[PDB]
Amino acid sequence: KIQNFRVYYRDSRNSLWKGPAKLLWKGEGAVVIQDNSDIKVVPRRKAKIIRDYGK
Amino acid sequence: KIQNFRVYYRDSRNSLWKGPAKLLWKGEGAVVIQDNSDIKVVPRRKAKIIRDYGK
Repeated sequence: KIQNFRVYYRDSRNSLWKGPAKLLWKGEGAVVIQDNSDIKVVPRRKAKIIRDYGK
Repeated sequence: KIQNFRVYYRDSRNSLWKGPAKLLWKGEGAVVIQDNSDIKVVPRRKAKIIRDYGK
């Protein structure tokens, strides 16, 4: 969509940021994302939801 | 919600119907649900979204 949100996220195996992933849904303390076709569920604290704030 | 949507689903752990689960989100050919605190992602074909027809 136009908001063009991008999600950077953490996995439990590596203390590394992965992404940009597509934002599918937020709620119940989690963020549902999509990365390389895989649908993932990440806790809110492990997701950075980025947007272009300029336009 | 008076419709009282609940989800019956099939997962990869065991070959049968589980639920009722809470419906969190639908899209990208999947259904995001919550059951016994666990947030799960199930393909649409493996989810039965049920509602009250009597009341």
